[PDB]
Amino acid sequence: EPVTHPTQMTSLDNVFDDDELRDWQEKLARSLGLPLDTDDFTFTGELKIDGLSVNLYYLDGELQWAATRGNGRVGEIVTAQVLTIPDIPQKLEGLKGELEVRGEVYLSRADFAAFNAQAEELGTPLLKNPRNGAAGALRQKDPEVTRTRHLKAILYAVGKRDGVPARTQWEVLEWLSAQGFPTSRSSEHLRGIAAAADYHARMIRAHADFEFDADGTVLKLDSLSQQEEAGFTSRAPRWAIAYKFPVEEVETVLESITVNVGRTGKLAPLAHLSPRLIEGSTVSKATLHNEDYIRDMDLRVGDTVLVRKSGGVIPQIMRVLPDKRPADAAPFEFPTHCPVCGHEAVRAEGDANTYCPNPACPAQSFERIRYFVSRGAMDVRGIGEKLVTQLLHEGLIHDAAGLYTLSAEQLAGLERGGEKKAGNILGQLEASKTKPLWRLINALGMSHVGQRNAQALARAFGTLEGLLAATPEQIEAVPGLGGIIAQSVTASLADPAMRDLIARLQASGVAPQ
Ligand SMILES: [Mn+2]
Ligand SMILES: [Mn+2]
Ligand SMILES: [Zn+2]
Ligand SMILES: [Zn+2]
Ligand SMILES: [Zn+2]
Ligand SMILES: [Zn+2]
Repeated sequence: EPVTHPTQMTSLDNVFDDDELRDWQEKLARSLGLPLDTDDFTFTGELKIDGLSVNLYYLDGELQWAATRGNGRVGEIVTAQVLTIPDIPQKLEGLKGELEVRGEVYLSRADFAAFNAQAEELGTPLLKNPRNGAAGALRQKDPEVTRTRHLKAILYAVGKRDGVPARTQWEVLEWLSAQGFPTSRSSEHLRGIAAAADYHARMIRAHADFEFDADGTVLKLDSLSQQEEAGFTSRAPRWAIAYKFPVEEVETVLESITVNVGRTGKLAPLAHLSPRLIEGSTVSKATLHNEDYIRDMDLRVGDTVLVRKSGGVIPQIMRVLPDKRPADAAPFEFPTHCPVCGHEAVRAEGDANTYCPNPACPAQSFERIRYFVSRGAMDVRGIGEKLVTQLLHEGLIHDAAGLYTLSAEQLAGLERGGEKKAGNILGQLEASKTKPLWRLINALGMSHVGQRNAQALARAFGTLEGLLAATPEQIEAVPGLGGIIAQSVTASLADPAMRDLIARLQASGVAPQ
């Protein structure tokens, strides 16, 4: 829900090298009517954080709402999600008047890379940059989603300051941290344009050694009496500026392209390059995403390419270099079959991921077995992650049907000598055989086929034989599953390992309800 900011959140100008910072001081000293050759200016140096700017509003000391920047005048109320952020106060004593604290909600570099890595082997959408990741965490209807993402935030300015005794920006930061606000660890009280450029350089050589992406520094004029005088240009003020860090893009050569199979089945590619040093670490493997990403980038195997790290962490590629291409470099013939199991590998009409059929693929085996067992499937309490891993280390089960073919002595003759718990585990098996039919298709673990899609698939036919014996046209005509879900369903049943798993399942005695 939109809300109008009390004071408008203006943007900032950008300086990239030293000469542009000198023109910045020249513009500032001129806007105040001072001799151009002056270095008496006291500054304040924060960091430009790769996140989302957020504004707070405290009336009579008590918190009212938390909103995003939006367009600089009207933001979006994220009152509940910002309160999932830890050290966020809601009541300041001895304070009366409109308080407007400004800040920035960022996301940890490790929490950021672990998300895209989760999205890489799964096929679910991926985070572009730390700003979209912070916005993707804030803009969530359920605040528990934001709480489960470790959303961390920093506040580094104040606008409407009714009842704030701070008279300089350095005392603003002191007053913020004194009231219990989460402030920036690195913020220096600078004097002179030379000390500001030195500070910016020291943050450059500390860019990689942070827990959060900082894409530059922020230089503010110390005296508030001078801030409320220099004024604004049009979109940015004349008393504060952002000094961006230099770009970090290293040129290297692409060597080999490999493919890994995700636990779900995502056929995720991977690029291997000549090991080059970026900032500090030596990057040699780059994320390659999906097939259409390669085809759009025209990444013929053997090309020389540019590469960086997304937010300073995730190594993603940039583009190709046609001037340095070999004439014999052929376009990468994308694999049509699974590399680790051999079975066919086909993708849907619109889905960019490629996926893999059923369980013979060792990358899916463990995930398919434990998904077959959970509450969302066949309800087999007793069989846990520590037990399934042993059944694969010893090699007693192949797919989910191998569980029903086990004996009481095979499960009792294991670790800790559990006889009665093997009886409880066995009882859940035959009790699962007479469970409803919709719980079976979901337990197979096909792509896109969730708990809701498996129920609509069950209402489509009703009988198990009607699903195996049904043309692709009559199964694409089901309501709920168009031409992307139903197309992924047909590829599963057309696979022999799925037909073998289902046949062994009915051979053990599965007659759904
Ligand atoms: Mn950076
Ligand atoms: Mn960045
Ligand atoms: Zn320059
Ligand atoms: Zn975390
Ligand atoms: Zn096979
Ligand atoms: Zn496979």
